[PDB]
Amino acid sequence: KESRAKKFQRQHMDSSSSTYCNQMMRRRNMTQGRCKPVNTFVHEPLVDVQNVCFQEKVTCKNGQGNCYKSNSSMHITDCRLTNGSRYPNCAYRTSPKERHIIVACEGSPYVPVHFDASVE
Amino acid sequence: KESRAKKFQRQHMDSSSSTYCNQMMRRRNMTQGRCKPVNTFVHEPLVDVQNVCFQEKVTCKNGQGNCYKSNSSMHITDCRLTNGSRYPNCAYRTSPKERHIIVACEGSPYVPVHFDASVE
Ligand code: NA
Repeated sequence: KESRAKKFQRQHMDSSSSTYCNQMMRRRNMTQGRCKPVNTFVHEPLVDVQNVCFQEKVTCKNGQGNCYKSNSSMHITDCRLTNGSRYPNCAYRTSPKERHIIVACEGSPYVPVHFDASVE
Repeated sequence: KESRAKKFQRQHMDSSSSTYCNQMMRRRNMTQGRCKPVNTFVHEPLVDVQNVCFQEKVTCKNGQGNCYKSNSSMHITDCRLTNGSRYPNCAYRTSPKERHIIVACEGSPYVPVHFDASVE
């Protein structure tokens, strides 16, 4: 009753991750008052990301503040607003990647406070 | 009232991926009667995976049938059962990766029917 092809779908396909940005940009309030054009989410334990503040210091994109690059590449997702989107209708392409992340850190305790960029 | 650090958490952290395999292995029935020890899920449009049947032919892992390797590397997730797990409680480590996928295809229409392996 279950075809080989359907069973391959059931066992190895999950294209639904495509829905992730639309869901999360909204849930996390980056579509209040404006559609945030780009955003990156990091899928790692908080602690691991926090530790980056004590890894390789580098120059922030704009030359301002103190930035740090992850020793390891990390799982992230880039969300990009579609060209067609107009507030209050915010749709996003979801792009999973493995990349080193660059964060800006400050304060006491010294912790991440901006996502600067990612890198191959 | 929202600290810069909390805002970074809200805008760029999502550590919840670590439970993906536990959820999906269950939802897709690979924890009925047994804990399936390993499994891979592909996060790409179905169509893009189907098109692999028309990309580079290669030898299947066990030398049997017709297998094909993706031109591009694709977003996937490997699930590995933990050594401690015992049916009916199946816990999995979730490992996102970018890899070329190798599928076996057959039939008319010619479509994927087994996940053979992945490759760097
Ligand atoms: Na699809």
